[PDB]
Amino acid sequence: SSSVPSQKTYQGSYGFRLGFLHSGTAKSVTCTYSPALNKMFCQLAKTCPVQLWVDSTPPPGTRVRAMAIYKQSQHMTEVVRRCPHHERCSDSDGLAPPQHLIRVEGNLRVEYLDDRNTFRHSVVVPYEPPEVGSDCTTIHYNYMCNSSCMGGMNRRPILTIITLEDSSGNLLGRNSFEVRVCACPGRDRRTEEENL
Amino acid sequence: SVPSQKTYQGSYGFRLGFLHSGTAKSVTCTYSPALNKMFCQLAKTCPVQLWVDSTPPPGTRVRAMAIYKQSQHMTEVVRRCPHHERCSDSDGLAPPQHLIRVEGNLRVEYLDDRNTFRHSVVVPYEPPEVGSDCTTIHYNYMCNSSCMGGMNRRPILTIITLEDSSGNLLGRNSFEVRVCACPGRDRRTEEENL
Amino acid sequence: SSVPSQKTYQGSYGFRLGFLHSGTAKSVTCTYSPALNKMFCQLAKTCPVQLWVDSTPPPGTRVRAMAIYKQSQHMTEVVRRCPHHERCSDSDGLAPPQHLIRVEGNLRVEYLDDRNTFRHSVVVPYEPPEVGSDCTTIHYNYMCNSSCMGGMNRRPILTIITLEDSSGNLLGRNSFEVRVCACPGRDRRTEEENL
DNA sequence: TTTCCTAGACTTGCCCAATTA
DNA sequence: ATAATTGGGCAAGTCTAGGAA
Ligand SMILES: [Zn+2]
Ligand SMILES: [Zn+2]
Ligand SMILES: [Zn+2]
Repeated sequence: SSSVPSQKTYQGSYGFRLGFLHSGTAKSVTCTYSPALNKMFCQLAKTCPVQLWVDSTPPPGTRVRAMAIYKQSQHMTEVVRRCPHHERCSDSDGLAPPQHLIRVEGNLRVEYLDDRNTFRHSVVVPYEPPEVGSDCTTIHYNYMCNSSCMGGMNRRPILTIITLEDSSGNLLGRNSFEVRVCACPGRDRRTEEENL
Repeated sequence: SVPSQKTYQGSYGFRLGFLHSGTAKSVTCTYSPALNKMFCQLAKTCPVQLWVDSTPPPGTRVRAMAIYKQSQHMTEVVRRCPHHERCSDSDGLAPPQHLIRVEGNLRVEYLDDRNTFRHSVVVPYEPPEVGSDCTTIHYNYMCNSSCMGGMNRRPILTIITLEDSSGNLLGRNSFEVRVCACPGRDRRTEEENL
Repeated sequence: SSVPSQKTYQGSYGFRLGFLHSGTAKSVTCTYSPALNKMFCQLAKTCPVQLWVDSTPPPGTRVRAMAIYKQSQHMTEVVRRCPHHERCSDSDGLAPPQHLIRVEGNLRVEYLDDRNTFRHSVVVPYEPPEVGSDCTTIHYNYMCNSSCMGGMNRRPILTIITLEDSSGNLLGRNSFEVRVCACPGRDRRTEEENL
């Protein structure tokens, strides 16, 4: 079938695992993750921290890349991108390309790719060790379009694929989580878990 | 211009074969002998077998192209719907406007005819391997038949064309195709129909 | 031409017109009525016309189409698109915006405008029927609804299809009525019923 | 001549639940 | 448990006949 980006979990030689903040579902939450759903709920354009767990430090030049792909097989060949309303928004942080759904916050070494071959979008940052006195590395992502954006994701489930790659682009590890960009993350999360 | 769906089992005796898929609900690809219709899912493998009576010369290429089955619509270049085209992906070769792609063939070529704008994918004709009887081409349909803005629910014909390095028609075949979710349930049904 | 003749003349080549076969469905964009010898269709869509012949007209031959009002009282007036529709429909670099009738799918179209009669025509080159075909097909588009106030204004038109030579001398001639509308099928179904 | 309707019955993707191995 | 595959069924969305202003 038409090839699509790989999404299988691979801890790699460095024991790469992804972590998240345990925020709860109170009404004030801006980003909340559900361990039972392996799903992150976040508000549009707000901070979404993502934790990198490693058992041994990766080599130097190590990069961390994120990519969104549709969860359903029937839509996997579709490149996740912002709806037209959104790409057209003046919400540029000056670094990200207007069509990318995923941005990286507060990292001037941030890099964006428009795959020449797959048309696929992604964001990379250099991998940093955990801030001394720290257990893991944190990355602040932002999702720039809502799940309900007709014309975009349109209510379809998206996965965020986090890849650990050497300076040459080789795969060192991969992990993933589903995401839902919506106005009320606490409410939505509670509910979807309410269903189980 | 415009292209024919006129069989030309030619001087080589060109014929197409299809696998025996089964009718589960949502089978990936399935062909209906009675209907002469392929029923597949978007982006899924659509195997099409090439059978000749005699090996064609070298330079021979295979071309695929779609057309609306219906009279009026035959003039409308068949292409991907706006949405899918906009959010298209690719494989380093396939252009975003093409509906039909060829899977696993690093020698594939994609054409948008300058004078018809008509789109097509052509691969070289490869004689079957020693001990084989036919040659398979795997195709993928990039939009469902019901893609509003595209297929808009209208029937298409895939027309395979054997041709020489020159572009001369050496042979011709066709099949209708229905890209849908659930090719299984839909072939049964459209059979039940008779 | 003040008002070109619309008389049928198969002439030396056995020139005939052919038409597709669809019923009165709403979903039927274009539809020909043999009884009414009228063709209904809807704005901007495909109008397939079958060019039958008994004798193969020589290379260079041409097929010109022209609309004329049907009523005598309207005959001398040129059929043109309304001013509205005229300020947009110009897509397909060959078709001038005023022309009501266009042909699609032919690199060689040639639009006319009698400099002395102001009538608008779409010319094409005669072409033999497809290898295993018994007729050549032309794809016509009617650029305005017969409704266009300011355009056809509810007035019936006739399309005269002529076979002519490189010089433009007439060879054969047919014609038929056209009704550009809103969901054509019914109109025929009905047009055929008062009958 | 268009424009509304009123539904009903399909068309058709995709949910969910059972079920495989 | 655990993923993949499947079949049941559904409901958003389509076009219908059809009468009406
Ligand atoms: Zn959006
Ligand atoms: Zn599509
Ligand atoms: Zn008009």
